[PDB]
Amino acid sequence: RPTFYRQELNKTIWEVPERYQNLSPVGSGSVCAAFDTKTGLRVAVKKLSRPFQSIIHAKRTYRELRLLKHMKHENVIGLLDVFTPARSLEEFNDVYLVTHLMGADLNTDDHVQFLIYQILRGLKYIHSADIIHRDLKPSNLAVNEDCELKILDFYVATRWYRAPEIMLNWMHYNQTVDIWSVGCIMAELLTGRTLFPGTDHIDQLKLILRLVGTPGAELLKKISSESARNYIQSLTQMPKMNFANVFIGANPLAVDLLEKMLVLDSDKRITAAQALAHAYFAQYHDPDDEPVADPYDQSFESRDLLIDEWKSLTYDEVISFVPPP
Ligand SMILES: CC(C)(C)c1cc(NC(=O)NCc2ccccc2Sc2ccc3nnc(-c4ccccc4SCCO)n3c2)n(-c2ccc(O)c(Cl)c2)n1
Ligand SMILES: Fc1ccc(-c2c[nH]nc2-c2ccnc(F)c2)cc1
Repeated sequence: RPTFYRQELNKTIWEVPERYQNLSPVGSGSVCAAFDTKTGLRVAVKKLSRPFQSIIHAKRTYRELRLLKHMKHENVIGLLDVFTPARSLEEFNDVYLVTHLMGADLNTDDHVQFLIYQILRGLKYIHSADIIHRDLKPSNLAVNEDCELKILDFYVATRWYRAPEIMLNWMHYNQTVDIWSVGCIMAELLTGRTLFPGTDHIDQLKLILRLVGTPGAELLKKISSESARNYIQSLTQMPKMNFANVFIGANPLAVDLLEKMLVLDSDKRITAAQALAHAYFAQYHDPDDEPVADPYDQSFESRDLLIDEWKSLTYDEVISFVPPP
């Protein structure tokens, strides 16, 4: 048990071990930048706000801890440490998560190549653990001075980067919803403008269909909902735009990958794994240095437990934590 020290910053109380110094707020749980005396490196510390407030909060607390303990990849946020000032389960009411400080978020062709390659390399790893990020956007991508990138999950509207099938409320979306988001981020980096700046879910889908066209016959037959089909099929039919004309001036290899990431039918979108092998990343692609994840147990997601059961499982996860070397 290390020595903790209490301190208030931005209406939030922070109780951290002595090893963490120079606590500076970055944004509000709530996050602080700090200096790790044990390693000599700058860290990011997330304090979970009211972790066991409800069954939802308690399960969410457990979910984030389980995810962060599992992620061990260069392009994904990982855990340096996890702690609590509580010395017992009974007392256990706060969770603090420690990671590498990158310094900034995401909001040259070689730059876009390097940045998107890193997203895809991190996304190949997350997707291999049967995880869907669901909220890839520039503010969920931590970037250091060296332009090295890490995928995380922390105003720039979420809806702008969301796959059209999610706007349409399809319950059976796949991992390619994340590939869509990558396509939206890549287009924005190449042009300097939000590809689809929808004001709401209806406007968002209108903007998407303007670029990718209205569904073709093969996709239309996959839509079970009568109301979704009535709405979509009542819109004026629109062809898929020529991406070479829309992204005029961009490297034609970047246009080719954009077309593969932004295909309307999710079943026809390129995967992170296939995208990493795309000609656009020839300067970076190494099939022997694009690892996959160890199996991730997400069976807990289907369970309905009491707050104290989620609290106790979280507590065991704090205790069992083993730092990286
Ligand atoms: C594995 C997956 C991607 C699916 C994922 C990740 C998360 N949760 C987090 O990423 N939580 C954030 C976090 C945890 C511990 C310590 C800090 C932070 S936030 C952070 C981390 C590193 C970093 N480096 N630089 C900055 C920074 C400094 C200033 C300005 C911007 C930035 S980066 C942009 C965000 O601040 N850093 C900030 N989850 C997950 C799962 C379940 C949940 O309920 C939640 Cl909330 C998250 N899933
Ligand atoms: F206007 C539309 C119509 C279909 C999509 C869409 C893209 N990929 N998948 C779907 C989809 C949606 C609902 N049910 C399905 F089976 C598949 C997106 C926008």
